[PDB]
Amino acid sequence: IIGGTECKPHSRPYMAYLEIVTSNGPSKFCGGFLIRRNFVLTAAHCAGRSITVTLGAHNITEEEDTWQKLEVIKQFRHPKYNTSTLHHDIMLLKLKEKASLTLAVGTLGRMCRVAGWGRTGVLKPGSDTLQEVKLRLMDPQACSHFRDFDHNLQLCVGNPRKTKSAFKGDSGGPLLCAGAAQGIVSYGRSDAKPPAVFTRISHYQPWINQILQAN
Ligand SMILES: CCC[C@@H](CC(=O)O)n1c(=O)n(Cc2cc(Br)cc3c2CC(=O)N3)c2ccccc21
Ligand SMILES: *[C@@H]1O[C@H](CO)[C@@H](O)[C@H](O)[C@H]1NC(C)=O
Ligand SMILES: [Zn+2]
Ligand SMILES: [Zn+2]
Repeated sequence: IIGGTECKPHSRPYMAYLEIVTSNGPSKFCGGFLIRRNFVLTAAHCAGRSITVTLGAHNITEEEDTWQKLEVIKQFRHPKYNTSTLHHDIMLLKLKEKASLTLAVGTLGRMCRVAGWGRTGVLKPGSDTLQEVKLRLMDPQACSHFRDFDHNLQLCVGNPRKTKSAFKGDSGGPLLCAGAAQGIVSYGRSDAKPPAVFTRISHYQPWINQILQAN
């Protein structure tokens, strides 16, 4: 998160910190959010050979009683996910067991908010702590320069005159507008100049319901 502020610990209890394991490289990291006690939503580009989810975290370097480290049994990447266009960049993760509900862990031109443990600058490392930033929902023409941007499938997010943005490491985090999840962090420019492109959740509701009933 670039240009955000540190959250009060555990004030976003649905936030999930994902460690993504692959066969041929070191761990990668994403965000995500708990939507059922045994399901996390995140970005499809966060798929890997295996994933571990940490719920209840604030400072992810400092283990505490609020932490629930949970195994992911199965990944459900959207079947239409396309690595060339980044269309349908959404994935459900089924947890091996249902998470415990605690104070710190629970399920989930207008201004929206997005949180994450991602980089706080183009050249800066991932944040130790959960950060959040407020971003402006833009008209789709603001994202025309992303040639594969599609207004039906995606939101255009972030005033180009501000430096505020989600960034690397924030993948999969929910964009909330009026306390309701509207988007999921997907992609943006490598130089972090806003706006960025978020998945439009509403488009994926039937598919999400589909997976949630089948598993
Ligand atoms: C497992 C995460 C892989 C990393 C690797 C990378 O940064 O290229 N990653 C990652 O962190 N993001 C999110 C991202 C990347 C960049 Br560059 C800019 C922005 C984002 C989100 C955003 O709002 N801007 C990715 C979006 C698409 C594909 C890979 C992505
Ligand atoms: C996070 O925790 C580590 C280890 O306790 C500590 O070194 C670091 O200062 C903490 N970061 C913040 C911002 O609290
Ligand atoms: Zn705590
Ligand atoms: Zn679709």
